[PDB]
Amino acid sequence: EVTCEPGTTFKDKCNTCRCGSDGKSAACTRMACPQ
Repeated sequence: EVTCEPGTTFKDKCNTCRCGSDGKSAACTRMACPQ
């Protein structure tokens, strides 16, 4: 559930996350946050 705005990047969870351009979807470098 990504509620970020599409058009930017931020260090969320345990890895970056370039907010996609559609919303509710980011790239993120990886996934090391088992939360």
